[PDB]
Amino acid sequence: PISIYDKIGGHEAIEVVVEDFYVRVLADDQLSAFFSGTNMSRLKGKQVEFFAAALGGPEPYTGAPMKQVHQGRGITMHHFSLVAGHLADALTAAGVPSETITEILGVIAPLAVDVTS
Amino acid sequence: PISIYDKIGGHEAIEVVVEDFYVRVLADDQLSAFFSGTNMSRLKGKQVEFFAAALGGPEPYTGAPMKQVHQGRGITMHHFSLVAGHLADALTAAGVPSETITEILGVIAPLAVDVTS
Ligand code: HEM
Ligand code: HEM
Repeated sequence: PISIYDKIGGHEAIEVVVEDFYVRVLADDQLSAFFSGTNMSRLKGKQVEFFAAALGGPEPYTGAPMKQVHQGRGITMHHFSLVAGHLADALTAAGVPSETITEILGVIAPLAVDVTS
Repeated sequence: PISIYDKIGGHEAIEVVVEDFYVRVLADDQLSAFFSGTNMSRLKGKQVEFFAAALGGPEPYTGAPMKQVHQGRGITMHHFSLVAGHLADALTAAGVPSETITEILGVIAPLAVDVTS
């Protein structure tokens, strides 16, 4: 078929989504402190890689596995819900059709919690 | 098309998956304490409803929204990963083809964290 990545506009679309996503995440006073020690330019690059790779683009994901990145930080299920919500909101802002937003959340969310099955 | 629910065997298949899922969840010493105060027979019924409804079956979900059920329990992102993993494992045990397991996790996981977009 066509990849989800291609369907939404390829690399540029991923960049747009990720930038808007991080605005929403870092604006959230329940989340922002988690990123106090983070190399943010590197993180955003890695997130573009993760999204692009997961949605079927040619970009390699060169980052770490999700469990090993996220563990030991005190991130709650509530925090995950907030993040997932900000992602859905960024895809909406970007103009992604709603059924494709659902598809993307369905690809990304399980991967974010180390399910690949 | 056909619903995911129909594709996997309808109501009976949901019942099989849910029973095996709860064996895995309650066997997990990191999760089992969360259910100490729970009406378990009612919960399993509600989970069958949730899965069946979410996968396109005729069964109404009569339970509560995910945020309102799960909040204030100290459930972590790690706990969610464990649960999602047990779900994938139950679908594998049940013999669901792997691409359909991926589809199901993609439907269920975002709903579990109150994303509908
Ligand atoms: C859909 C959900 C999520 C996805 C896809 C995701 C993905 C990623 C990726 C790709 C990285 C970069 C990994 C690397 O550098 O190798 C990362 C880092 C990070 N994530 Fe997430 N993540 C998610 C949810 C969360 C949540 C809920 C939190 C809670 C605040 C969070 C906090 C972090 C932090 C703090 C880092 C950076 C660690 C550091 O370099 O200092 N993430 N995530
Ligand atoms: C895919 C992930 C999940 C789904 C789809 C899910 C779904 C549900 C549903 C449908 C109920 C019943 C709601 C009602 O009675 O109205 C429920 C209750 C519950 N869930 Fe989850 N859940 C998920 C993840 C988790 C996780 C990660 C925990 C951590 C232990 C958890 C703990 C509970 C508990 C303790 C209850 C019962 C509250 C009670 O009646 O005493 N769930 N969940």
